[PDB]
Amino acid sequence: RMVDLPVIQPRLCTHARWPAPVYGLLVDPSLPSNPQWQNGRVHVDGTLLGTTPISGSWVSCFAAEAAYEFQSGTGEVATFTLIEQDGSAYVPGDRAAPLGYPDFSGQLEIEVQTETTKTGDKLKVTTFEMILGPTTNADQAPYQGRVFASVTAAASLDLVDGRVRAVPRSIYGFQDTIPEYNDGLLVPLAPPIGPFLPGEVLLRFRTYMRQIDTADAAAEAIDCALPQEFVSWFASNAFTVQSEALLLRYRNTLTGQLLFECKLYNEGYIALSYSGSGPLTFPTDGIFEVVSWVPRLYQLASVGSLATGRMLK
Amino acid sequence: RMVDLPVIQPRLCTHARWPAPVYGLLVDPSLPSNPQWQNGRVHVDGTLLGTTPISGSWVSCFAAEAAYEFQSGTGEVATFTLIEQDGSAYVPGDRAAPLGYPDFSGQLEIEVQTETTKTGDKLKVTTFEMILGPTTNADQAPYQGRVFASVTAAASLDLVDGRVRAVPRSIYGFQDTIPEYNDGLLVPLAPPIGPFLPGEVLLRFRTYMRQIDTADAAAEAIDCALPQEFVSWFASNAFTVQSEALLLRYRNTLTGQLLFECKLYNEGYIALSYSGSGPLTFPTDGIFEVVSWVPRLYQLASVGSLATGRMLK
Repeated sequence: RMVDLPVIQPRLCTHARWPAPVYGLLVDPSLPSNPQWQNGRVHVDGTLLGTTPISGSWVSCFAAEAAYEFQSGTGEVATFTLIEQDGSAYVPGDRAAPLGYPDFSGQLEIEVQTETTKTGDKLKVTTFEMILGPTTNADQAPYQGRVFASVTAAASLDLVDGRVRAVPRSIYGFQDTIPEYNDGLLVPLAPPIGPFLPGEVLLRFRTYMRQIDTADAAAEAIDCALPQEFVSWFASNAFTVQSEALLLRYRNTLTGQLLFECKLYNEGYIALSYSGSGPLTFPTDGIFEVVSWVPRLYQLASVGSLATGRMLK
Repeated sequence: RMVDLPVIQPRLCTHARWPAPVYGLLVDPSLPSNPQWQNGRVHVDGTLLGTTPISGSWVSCFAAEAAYEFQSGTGEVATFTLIEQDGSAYVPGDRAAPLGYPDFSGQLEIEVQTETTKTGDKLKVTTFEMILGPTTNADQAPYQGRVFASVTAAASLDLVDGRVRAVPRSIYGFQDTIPEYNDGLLVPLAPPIGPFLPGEVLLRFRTYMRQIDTADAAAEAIDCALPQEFVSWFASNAFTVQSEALLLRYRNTLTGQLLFECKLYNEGYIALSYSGSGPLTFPTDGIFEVVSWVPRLYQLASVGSLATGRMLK
């Protein structure tokens, strides 16, 4: 009955927007304050939102029926008629795209393999580049169930159409804004994350995406509101909620050190009160403990940076 | 207080021994009856065993300090001084290897990348082949914190040593038997899964590994006792256990169809009573519901194959 959280340290968790471990925990007041993330969204009562999948293996991946053609001057273009990643049919509904579909922009490198159905399936694999944002003359509609990718080739390849799974390999020109899911038209979206009280900022669970530069790769940060184990926890528990938010403490249980207090709003995002202007990061080896229900206007103890140096100027 | 299970369908779950979705649910009496799996092992009270990680992203992956040398006639050989995947130090302890380390044999293709610490890390990536089983003149000790892999090259590469993460790409000559973790010596192991009553067989959650043939890839089956969300569920809940096993029903909640009853033993493995001799598979869209505590000798309702054809002969 009283909501509790799993006693799982952030560095031991699965990321909810890019399929990798959580590596970081931080607030940053210079990032967008009210992100519109479609994955990693659940309410404390267990209501899933946007495209949020249960399984972390589904994050930022897709499945499709793939039909391949050569297109003079581009190389091979695949048309992907999306299905849900469990193989069931995708029908445009009350969310923006198939479960776990990428909810950010840029150019995604995907690895596309024949679906695995039973032992001895012959498997093919092709890397493609797919543009996620609104581009630009057409034509990308994940909400309607259809997307396109290509790989550069001087000539054509052997490629026989079929059911495939696509996993993300790297990102190029990443922008953390939602893609054009519906080709101009309104589409069903989880709402921006918020509101926060004055001085309150979003707690971020962070991991890194391999970001390429043709060559040049480098890590690029991506954040999410809850790691995937907390997503799955709240979806499975379907707790009864009693007031606007939960007061939580983040604590190192080996030392007993209380690191900070934070507010988990019922709508599935955590706030801290911090007035600094730069990124502040926290150790990833504590756990969150539920303290009590609190009103929306409950005022948290502030945190600040542990570096105290200042210049007279 | 009374143990419950998350109402999550098998086809929506994360696999606990190979990092991919669960695709299949089945029993098979012709497979080894008492597998020694080191990952996907937890007791209903929440006791984790073997190398079982919390996060599904950790499954069958590793992290290391990598020191690279060319070795005339082989190509580049990396020596990997294992760390835990959260970056903390690996110390030989009361389990067979770092958390999530592969617990099967054959030749594993791994993709090895510079660790991602912050935005702008320069990233390198190399594919290697690593032999998992006891080979053969030396020398592989994941328990002691040291393993080796290589990639074939005519000449040498640019490779500067550092902290890396390795993910599994494909498997060659897969054998579902544990590797030599300690170079001949006894090593800490979760025990074989069992015992079962006469006529009782292990319920398997299945997914597929890309299995290569130099070329020729094909799907190869790998099974685990519980999917990873059930692992994480029991580790987080730490329920109080009351008797030897739990009676469960597997049910389609959309239709109400009861598909079968099964026994979840307290030691974290599920049994069904089936006397057939071939693989029997089940639909993956039901859920498990706890029914009551039962003794070890509780006799389950049998299942059988839905194909009834037989020849006089």
